[PDB]
Amino acid sequence: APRNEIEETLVTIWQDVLGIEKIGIKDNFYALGGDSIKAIQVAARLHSYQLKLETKDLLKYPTIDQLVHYIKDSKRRSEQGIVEGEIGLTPIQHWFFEQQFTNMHHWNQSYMLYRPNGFDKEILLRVFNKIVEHHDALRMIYKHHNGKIVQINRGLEGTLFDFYTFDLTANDNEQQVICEESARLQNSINLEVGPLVKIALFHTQNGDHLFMAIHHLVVDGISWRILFEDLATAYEQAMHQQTIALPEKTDSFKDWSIELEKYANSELFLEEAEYWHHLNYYTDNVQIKKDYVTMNNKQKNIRYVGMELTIEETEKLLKNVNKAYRTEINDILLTALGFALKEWADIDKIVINLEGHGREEILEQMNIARTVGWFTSQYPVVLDMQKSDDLSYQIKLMKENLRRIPNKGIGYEIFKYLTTEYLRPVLPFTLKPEINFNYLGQFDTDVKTELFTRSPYSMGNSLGPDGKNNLGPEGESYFVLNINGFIEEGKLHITFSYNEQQYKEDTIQQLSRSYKQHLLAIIEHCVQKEDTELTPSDF
Repeated sequence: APRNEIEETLVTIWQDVLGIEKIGIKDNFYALGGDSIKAIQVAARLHSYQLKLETKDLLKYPTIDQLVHYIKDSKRRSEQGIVEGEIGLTPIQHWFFEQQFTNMHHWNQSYMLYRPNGFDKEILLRVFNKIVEHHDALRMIYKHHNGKIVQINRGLEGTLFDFYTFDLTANDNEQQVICEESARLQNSINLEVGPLVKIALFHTQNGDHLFMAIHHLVVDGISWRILFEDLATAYEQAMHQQTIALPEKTDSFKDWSIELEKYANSELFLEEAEYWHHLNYYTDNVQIKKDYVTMNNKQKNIRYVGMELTIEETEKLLKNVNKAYRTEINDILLTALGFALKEWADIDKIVINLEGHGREEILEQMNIARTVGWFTSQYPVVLDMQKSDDLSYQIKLMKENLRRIPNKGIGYEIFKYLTTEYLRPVLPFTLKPEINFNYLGQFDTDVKTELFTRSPYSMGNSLGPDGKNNLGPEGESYFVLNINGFIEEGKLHITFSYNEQQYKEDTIQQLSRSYKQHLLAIIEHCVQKEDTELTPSDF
């Protein structure tokens, strides 16, 4: 496509994705609050103009004036039709079934949106019809054959979502009723027959609240943003009596899984095994002390402590911190975690599980930037606290740590679950970190639209481990500390999820307060340091 046209297209897209009214072509993507997920959103939006962005290029060329040259014409179309057939499990799906959770049909994410002027339920039914047609993985079922799990993408058959309507206009205990009724949706998924999508519409005095629960096997944080965008688009089309029409599909979860399994056994990938040998040298097996001795920890006993930053502090973190060492947000949040764990438990070395969005550019001819599915990656990161005091050293060390492996560590569970046994490198696949870390990113641009906003009846973070009714209460917890971060209403929230039987709340409160203090110190340090890097350090 023409340069000047590509420039105008990028300006439009960046303004929409970053939520900024006017963006100039020399404005820096990350200074404007861009991040890894917003880069994927840009790629998704470009796909609809038949343009292609390699998201790694945004890091290298972070202004429109630079980046325009690296935007390419799409040289291929993804499946636009109804995807059907068996699909191989992807690594986090193998992880899921390996856990053999009690009542594993109850293991969901959820969200609730709010429209003061109400939703038209007949329109919503048409919209969700289109959504489950368009986003094929939502139609998945999971069967048993020869004792082995078989994942199948249904076509347009059976029921693809359940939809319930509740008139609460004469209730004055709306919050309680919403929790009770939505909990019954959350625990009613049947993985073998479907649907995996459960929707409730709550009519109240202050307007309508739209609750959605989706089994985690077919969704993730990026996917929810895609669904919110298409809900808003479809609803607006229908409410104005226009034909419902969504953006072109990117590559199917089916096609992705096929190519991923091939990648898992490719020589180019196997060659990366040496980058993982460092894990074999973590033998300290550091176990954190608990307040109480306990066994068989279940979700019903999980609680959390939360910290938050101010809007002003969060703006610094999102717009004026990464420029110091050319970091991404995980570099900063994990450097804080290291300091906090050292102060809190006198820990000098510990392994954590790091979650990521998993939408890495590992496959040439694939584009999953607008695909709904569970793409999350996870891998072990060893935090090493040596210096202290030399923040420059500790930040640069953590940056090096997270770049010691390719593609943000997506390869670890690919090796673990997909690579054929003979070819599999000898890594410590038995490693089970006690601490999980997941930063989910920014949502305000996704959830606060012209059509709807966040529901005041939402309790906590519904996309995290503490989301109310998300997880079967009798299911086993699998982390001692489950640390989740996200931006909501302009503020960073970090939550520390723990087992009530394992720790006193005060003990976790201590960790959380320490984490905030170290994070604020790191933010202030980085704000002071100017951007002077010439060339990168990424893997």
